[PDB]
Amino acid sequence: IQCSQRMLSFSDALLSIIATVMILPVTHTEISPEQQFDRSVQRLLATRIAVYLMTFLIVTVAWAAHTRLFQVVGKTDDTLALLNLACMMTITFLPYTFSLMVTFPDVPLGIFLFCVCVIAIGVVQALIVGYAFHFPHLLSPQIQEPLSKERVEAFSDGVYAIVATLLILDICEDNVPDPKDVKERFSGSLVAALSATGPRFLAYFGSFATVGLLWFAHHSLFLHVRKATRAMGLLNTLSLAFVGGLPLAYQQTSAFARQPRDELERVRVSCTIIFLASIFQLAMWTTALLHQAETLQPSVWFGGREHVLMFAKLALYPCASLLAFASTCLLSRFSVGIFHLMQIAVPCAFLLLRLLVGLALATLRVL
Amino acid sequence: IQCSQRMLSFSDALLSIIATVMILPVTHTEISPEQQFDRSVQRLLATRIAVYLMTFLIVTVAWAAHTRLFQVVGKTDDTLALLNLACMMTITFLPYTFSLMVTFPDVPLGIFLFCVCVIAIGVVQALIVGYAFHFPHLLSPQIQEPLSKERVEAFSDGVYAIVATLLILDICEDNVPDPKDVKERFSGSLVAALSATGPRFLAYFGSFATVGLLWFAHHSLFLHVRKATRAMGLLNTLSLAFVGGLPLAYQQTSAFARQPRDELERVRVSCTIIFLASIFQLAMWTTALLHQAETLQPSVWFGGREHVLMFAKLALYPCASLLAFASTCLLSRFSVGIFHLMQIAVPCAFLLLRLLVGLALATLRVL
Ligand SMILES: [K+]
Ligand SMILES: [K+]
Ligand SMILES: [K+]
Ligand SMILES: [K+]
Ligand SMILES: [K+]
Ligand SMILES: [K+]
Ligand SMILES: [K+]
Ligand SMILES: [K+]
Repeated sequence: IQCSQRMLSFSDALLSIIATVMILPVTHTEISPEQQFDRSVQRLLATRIAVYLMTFLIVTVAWAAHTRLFQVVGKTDDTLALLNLACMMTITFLPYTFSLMVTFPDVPLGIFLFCVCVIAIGVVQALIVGYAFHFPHLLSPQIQEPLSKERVEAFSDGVYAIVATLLILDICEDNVPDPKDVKERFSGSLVAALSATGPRFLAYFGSFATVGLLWFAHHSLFLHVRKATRAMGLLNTLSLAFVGGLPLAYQQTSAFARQPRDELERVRVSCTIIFLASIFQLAMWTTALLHQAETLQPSVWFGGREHVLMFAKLALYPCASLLAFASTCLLSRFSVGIFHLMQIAVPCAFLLLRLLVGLALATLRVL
Repeated sequence: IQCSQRMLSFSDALLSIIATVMILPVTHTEISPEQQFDRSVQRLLATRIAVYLMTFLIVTVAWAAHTRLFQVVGKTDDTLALLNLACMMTITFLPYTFSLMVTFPDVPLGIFLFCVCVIAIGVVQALIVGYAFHFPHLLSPQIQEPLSKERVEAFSDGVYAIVATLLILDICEDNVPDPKDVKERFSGSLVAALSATGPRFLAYFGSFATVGLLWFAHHSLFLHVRKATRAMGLLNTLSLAFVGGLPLAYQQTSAFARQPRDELERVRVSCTIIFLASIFQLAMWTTALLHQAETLQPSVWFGGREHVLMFAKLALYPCASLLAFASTCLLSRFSVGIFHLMQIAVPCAFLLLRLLVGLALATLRVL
């Protein structure tokens, strides 16, 4: 009989990979230069987005069920590890089957495959439960609503890492100049061929910075969380789902724009995605504040030392996104520059957040 | 001031993603149907393999340094988390710069970029050290050879998950039938279009099973490890590097073969990769046995309860690979069938390993 922590961490990593499988088609969608094709291209992209959102949810539900199952099976053994591997393997087919079901609505085989995968997941989990109850010493002591904060943190960390490294993975695969290309299409200059790839690196820069800072806020919040809840888990799931869309937004804000309005609308979309990703972290914090006695450490309670700093940390990005979005409507001519200035400023504000909070508190105290 | 466990887990996940970036070009290499191109294609593939092996090592070294740095910085704070994010960002560019250096040997800019990335990593880590020494309370208590088993386990888990899900990621991106294709090239049968994708799913099946069982052996070993060492870390790095090549081997053993000798040689390669991945886990165990008093729990000491079972668990796959490799030379006509029978048997042996070990021990006792 063994401790289950490493096995559950491995399962969380696998589930995080599977939950994000359908983002690659979205980011690998090519921004066509011909605007006349837009109507078609958009129709594809939106669909690819919708599927991504559904899959991430469905897998999340499975993950949640897993998190509950092994709250009832505390200690693991060899048989349970092998069975959990089987369960992970079954879960890995959910995205493909759902994608096939949506791609072939009128073919009854797609729904059959998806339902059979769901049934197989259920069967393996029931086998795990039966095995653990046949050997009672593998059950949790209380067996012989809250979600395990451990699993939430691990799953979120995996999702954040994948989303932060998506664009660098794509660059490392696709954008190493061909030695022959550097000759004819760049007159032998590796400098020029690399410079012709600047926009993609700027996109990776922006995406990694934003995802890392959102992870930083999430990490700061869950460092103070005594107990996670189902509502908090749902809000975290929504936040991660919208975090997945940040690399796309940053790709679109570095591409070439024939018309300024395209730049403006891409900025709008980017700010909207950032706001959606961050407002649900803030909602997580606010919902936890409803039951701070049970969910939060005293430090972040109302009147605590770290309450205001935590609120500022979790409300920074939403406020910045809202300000940029409002500028796009009221200060259009400067909106793109404001967006870039925000991309530079927000990391600096996170760096100097404590001093800024103290300064604001003192200023309001004297005022 | 904060506990550093979640930040280090996040860093391990990022580093595991970066260490495996250069495997995607290897697995995305297309098995050409024209044998006359082989000489060229092989030359590419081997090169893509070599780079993958170098990058995985270089990143590993960085990871190792990281693991040491935060053995000296025990507790973290906001500034250190942001600095660690900067360090991760710097590390993410090592694969691209090394690939560019190897792709353009005669251009001095590639070596310059790679060296500058290394220098930037060093600079950020020195900044972390200086900050932690300016605030002594962030240092480890012993500051105010062994590698952290925590980091080794997390890094290995991430690598294993990525390698296990590579092929399903590729399938989910590429191999959902086009609705138009199902019409003309398959006469409207979704069943037939899915069946024409069977080999890839068999490859994923095989790869996931093998990677999961290797992870199972690694997990069983490190459940009994009191202290990890530098030599053990090097052997684990080698094992993970050769684990990365299993999806390729399983792709090659499901592709079409005009000549039986191609099948035989692909089987040889697959068995060799499995043997290389597993023999280093066994070497890890054997090296730990040199200092069991310091590195291992009593259960797995010589004469302990779990010594023989652990040895069998870590020597199963190497023995099976060796047997299949020998069959390919002595029982060529049956070698492919023996390979498939082994792919079925090894999971069953892991499932019934305890009973088989007991049976063998009793049989030798009576004999
Ligand atoms: K973890
Ligand atoms: K992960
Ligand atoms: K990926
Ligand atoms: K971990
Ligand atoms: K991982
Ligand atoms: K991962
Ligand atoms: K990954
Ligand atoms: K990947």
